Formats: sequence, structure tokens, C-alpha cells
Amino acid sequence: DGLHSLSYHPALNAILAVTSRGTIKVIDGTSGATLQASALSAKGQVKCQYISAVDKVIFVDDYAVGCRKDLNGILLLDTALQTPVSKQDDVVQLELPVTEAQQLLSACLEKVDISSTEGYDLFITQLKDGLKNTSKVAKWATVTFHLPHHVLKSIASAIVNELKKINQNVAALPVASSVMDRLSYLLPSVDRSLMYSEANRRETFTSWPHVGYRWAQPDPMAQAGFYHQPASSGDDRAMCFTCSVCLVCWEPTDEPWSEHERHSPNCPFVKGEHTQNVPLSVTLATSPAQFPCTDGTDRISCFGSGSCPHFLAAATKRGKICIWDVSKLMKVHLKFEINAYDPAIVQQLIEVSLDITALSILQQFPCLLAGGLLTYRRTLPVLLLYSIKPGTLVQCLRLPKFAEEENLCIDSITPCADGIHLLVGLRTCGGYLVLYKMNYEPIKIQHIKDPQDTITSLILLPLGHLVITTQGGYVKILDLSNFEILAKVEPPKEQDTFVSVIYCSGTDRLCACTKGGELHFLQIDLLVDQPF
Repeated sequence: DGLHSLSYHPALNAILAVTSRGTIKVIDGTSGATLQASALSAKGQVKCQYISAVDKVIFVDDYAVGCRKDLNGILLLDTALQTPVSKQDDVVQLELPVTEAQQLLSACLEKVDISSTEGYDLFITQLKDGLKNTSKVAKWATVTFHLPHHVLKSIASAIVNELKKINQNVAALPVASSVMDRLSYLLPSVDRSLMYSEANRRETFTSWPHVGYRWAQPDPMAQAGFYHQPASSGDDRAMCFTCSVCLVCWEPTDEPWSEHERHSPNCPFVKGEHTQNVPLSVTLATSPAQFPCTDGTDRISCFGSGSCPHFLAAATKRGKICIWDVSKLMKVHLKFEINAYDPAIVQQLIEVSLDITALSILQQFPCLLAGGLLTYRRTLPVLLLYSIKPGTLVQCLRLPKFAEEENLCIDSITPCADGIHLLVGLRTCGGYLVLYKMNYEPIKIQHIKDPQDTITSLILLPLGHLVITTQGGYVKILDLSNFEILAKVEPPKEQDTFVSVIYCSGTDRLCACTKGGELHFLQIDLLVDQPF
């Protein structure tokens, strides 16, 4: 069929390929066997790129940017790009693992009596068929509820209430708790009952006074089930969401788990039982998508990331640029406006419009480096140094003079593989590769003339290394020190041109993807005899 793009998860052992159909195929990296075929409920090209520095899987469709973390060695991809609903009557989509689905079904038929709930049959009917159809593919199999927000939320809450009522700890309670939290997140429109999720507990520690401790930090305590409910100024009050234990006057050497067990061994959570806890792993692995614009009306043009492990950036066709603090809950960190009539740009030009087309953030003061094509009527690709820590153009760097008349636009911007350097590529609106030294004119230049050698990918292996895929279908594994081609592998069978490539850090074998849809793996005296 064809893939048209690829990405790989190093923490996992999964190849995440895009499809021309809009789906994602997860394949085994050791045998080439399909692991799952899931649609992200997306709305143009679809991005699936995993970002190593941030250590999360970033999906992007034309409109929204979703951010999903790994869970149980698998990715919940059925609603990666699904965005929050606006009415409780809206039909929400919620994916669950096959095993967790079995727990929910088992609870409904044996343990609890939440039957007769509005649309209970549809929930049960949908759940049952998912398990039967899904009955390594099994490990990645998932079941997707398609129900009105109120129906699923009411059903999940009843299960939680009933599972809490019966008090017999079963695996459905944490799953139902996760469902309730995920539904709450999908409708954005201290209470102890709201501490069943680690994130809510984590948020409670916003006024934690012992931030200087090593293990008594806000997030570690939330992991152990504790939330901050201060009673006075500087009160280090940590209470468990379920145990009811109360702990005060913490010390630098205290550790969440140690205190909870010693102070209350009877807690179901300390013992690892099936409490109402919703860990951060499911929360990060099931967070809803987020539109970059405040309204989401536009199309997405940029999805670049940066070497900083706390930030991701995106740009819109209307000029609105969003920056997420992908750290933890992907909170939007800074949204600013791009005006072509800027003091730096209007002078560097010696009618006017500005369009951003590439994004990147530099880390060893943090700066947002976007790539754009300006169209006045002539056009000029330039660099734009904006502020992150806001909305101020520190420096606009005009690219060489020849770009003014050659009608070129930046297509990719990546920090050097070794560091303290930046490699940018320029293609026609047959290309240019320009290397900048990060500015704590370029230091190197390269021009690509052959129309069949235009770059179509970039991995920037550890000037480190480079791996590209040309228009002719030849990947040109190469070293950036002096632009030395290391290996020009050729397309298989007419020729099926290589279109992109990725490196499997879990197998040490390079992985290439063709336009046609094929996968190829590329590789990159005796003491006994002496006296005692």
C-alpha cells in the first residue's frame, strides 16, 4: 500500500509508520510483523514523530497536536488526536487495553450491578465486540468506546461507586477511575474525592514548601498517593487519597513509599491493591489532543521540537504559534503573534507577508528558532530568534543573497548531532544544506543540484552524522564533518523509491521505508599454561 513516513520509539521496540490512508501501523522491529493498525481519530499529512529529548510520542494532524506517552510497553493510539468535546451529550471516544476491557466486562457481569444505566447496552455491546474481535497483536489490541460523554462518564462513575461500595478490590476500579479522569479531561468545562488521580494530587503540591528535598518533592509524593492539603502557611501536610493517613513535618531523607507503609501498612495502595488510583502513566498515555490556536479553526504548518526536554513548538497558517511545556501535562507555555512588519524583518529586507514553515528550540536564555518563507513581489527564507522564557524577535537572520532570487524555502531545521551547531535545509517552493553554529553568517554551506537528489528526510545520527532519502529513492547515509556519503543503498523492485528512513536503537539496524510500502533493514600466552 505505502507508508509515506516513519518514526521509531527507542524506549519501546515499535516502528510507528504513517499511512497514506490516515492510519498508523505499529510493526514489530525484530520480524516485520504488523503489531496493530489504529486510526488516531484524526481530521493533509499526519505526523507520528517520537521526540527523544522530550521522551513522548507527538502526533499531529492538519488541525490539532496530541501528546501521548507510552504505557505498559504499548501506545494507546485509537484516540491520540481526539480533541475535547464541548457538550456532555457529545459522543466521546475512549480506548482501553484488551486486558483492562476484560476487567470492566467481568465486573459488569459478575461483581457489580450498574445495569439499566442510560445507554448501558451500547456500552456493554461495544465493549463485548471489541474483546471478541481482539480475542504480539493481542498485546497491542485495544477496544474503543463510542458513547455520549455523559453516558460513559455516568457508567464509569457508577462502576467506581459500586466497586467502592462492594469494596472487593478488582482491577476494574483503577480502570474506571482512569476512565472518569480521562472523560473529565475531555470536557474542561482540597476535595479529597478528586485525589484518585496522581495529577490532581500533583497539582495540590503547588504550594509545597520543601521543594529543596530530594525524595519529598511534589511529584514523588503524588506517585505514592499523597496530595498537599496545607492547614497553615508553610504547612507540609500530605494526606493519602484512600488510606486516610496523615503525615506532617517531613524530612529530607523521607521517601513517599517508606513513610506510607510504615505509617499505614493497611493501605490497599501501599500493598499494591486495586484502589481508585489513576497513575500518571495512564494520564500521560491517554491525554486528549489540543488545538494550537485558541479556536482551532486553522491548519497546522509546523510541528518542530527542540533539544530541550520540556518544550514542543507548533505554528499556524494564520501566524499564531503555540509552545507546549510537554513536560508532564503538555501545558501550553507561550502563544504569541508573528507580524511581518517587525523591526528586524522590515530592515533585513534591504505588500509583505511572513509564513513560518519550520520550528526548533535550542538547548545546550532559551530561544525559539523558527523557519519561515516570506513573500512580499519577491520571497526570502530567513531565521527568526524569538523568546521562550516572550514573543520578542531577538534576531532575524537573513539567509544568503542567492536565496532571494532562487525561490527557495526552508524545509527542516535540526540542532547538530554533536551539539553547539545547527543544520538547516532549503528546498524549492535540488536544494541547500546550511550549517549554523548556535549563537550563544553560517559556518558551512552545501548546495544540492540534482533534481533526483533532493532530500526527503533527515535523522542527523550522532558534526555527528546524517541520513537522508533522495527523490531518486537512494538514501545517502553520510557524515556531516565534511559531507562524506557513507552508503547509498538502492531501491528494490520497476524501482520502488525509498521515501524515508529511521534508526531502530533497540535493534541497531537501520530501517528504511519505500513509497510502495516495503520495509528493509539496513545495518550501520594463556594463563592456563603459565605457572601458578
